[PDB]
Amino acid sequence: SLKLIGMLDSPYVRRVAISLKSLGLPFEHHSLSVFSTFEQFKAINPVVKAPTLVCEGGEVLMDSSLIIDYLETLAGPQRSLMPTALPQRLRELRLVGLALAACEKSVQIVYERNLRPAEKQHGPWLERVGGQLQAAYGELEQELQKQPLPRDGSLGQAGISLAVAWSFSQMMVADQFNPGQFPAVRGFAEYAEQLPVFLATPAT
Amino acid sequence: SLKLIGMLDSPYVRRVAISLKSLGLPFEHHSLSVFSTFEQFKAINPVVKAPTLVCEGGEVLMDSSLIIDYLETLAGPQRSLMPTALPQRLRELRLVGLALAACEKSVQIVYERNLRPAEKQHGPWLERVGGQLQAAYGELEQELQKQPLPRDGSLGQAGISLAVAWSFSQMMVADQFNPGQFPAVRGFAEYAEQLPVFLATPATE
Ligand SMILES: [Cl-]
Ligand SMILES: [Cl-]
Ligand SMILES: [Cl-]
Repeated sequence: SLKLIGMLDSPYVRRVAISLKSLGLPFEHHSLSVFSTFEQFKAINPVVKAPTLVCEGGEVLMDSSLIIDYLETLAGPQRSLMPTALPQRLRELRLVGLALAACEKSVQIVYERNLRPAEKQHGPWLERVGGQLQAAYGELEQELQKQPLPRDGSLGQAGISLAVAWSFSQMMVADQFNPGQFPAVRGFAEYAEQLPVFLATPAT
Repeated sequence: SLKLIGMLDSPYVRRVAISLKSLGLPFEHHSLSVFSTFEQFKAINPVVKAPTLVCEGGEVLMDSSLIIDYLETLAGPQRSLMPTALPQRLRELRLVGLALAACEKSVQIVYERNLRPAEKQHGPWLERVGGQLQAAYGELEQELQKQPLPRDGSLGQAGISLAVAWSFSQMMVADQFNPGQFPAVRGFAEYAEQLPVFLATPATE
């Protein structure tokens, strides 16, 4: 009776949900916000971090990457969303890392703009993170141009993470981009969003 | 050959360094800051995140957990720092998660205090993170009280990450702790810091 705790509008929560489904692991989804339902969340995990995974035996896990590591173990080698071959796995880890970096910077911009008064915003911080955000997608765009991702309907962790990251960035920090930027990244993300597993796991 | 970019006073860089040594993988260390030497770091990894691992072929990786995943694969199954059986691996992942959570919150308090003018610091944000930080170590404490970590000379990822986290928190956010808090966590960390691999990888020079 796996249980995923968190809102799907969080890229970290969403990547775990889509990975769970792609891995073929049934679960219960509890949409609880770490902001609007702080106590209910704390009652499940006192650190109040989303996503939180409650295992069958009740063990509580956090950090999307560690949770997925667990799920990969639970699903077995054949179901893996990661390549096992070293060079291919290396490329996959770089793509996921860039996607997670994009998520991190996007969330940082959101937190800076929404968890403190406008008076307290720090221009230098926003500038720094915004540049890092642009860099993360730029690096991803370059990787995708070198070796496009398959569009056979199947998904790997890089594909899941990149698509979730892009959609999240466009929903929350769209002002950081010009319409035509990162065409390959946007292209894969919009293709992915039309896949059954993405349609069944809406961000909102 | 393998290069680790980043300063060891970062718990994320340090956990990778100790993991590298623990896996028996040789590497070169470039202690480069992401602040004063921002441009130098950007030339290596434009996203400018520490740690950054430059692979023997030149590929660039970031995020300590992903880097360690690559390293475990590179090292081989014989050298893993993680248990493979489900129950044991589950516990290990829970421990690593709590330690990473402590690192995250500790770093958030440091950034709120050190990267912005005093006038721009927001008390409610600090109060929130501070509570989460106390919660993380509280959970770790209960876990260790229930089932102590082995003290036999070798290390797992939970041990490495827990110790690196505790020491970092004491080094940069000491005001958040009283002497009597989290004795089991403090105890293992203090034990771990005296192990050869931790002594050979100091948080500061
Ligand atoms: Cl997470
Ligand atoms: Cl592509
Ligand atoms: Cl990291």
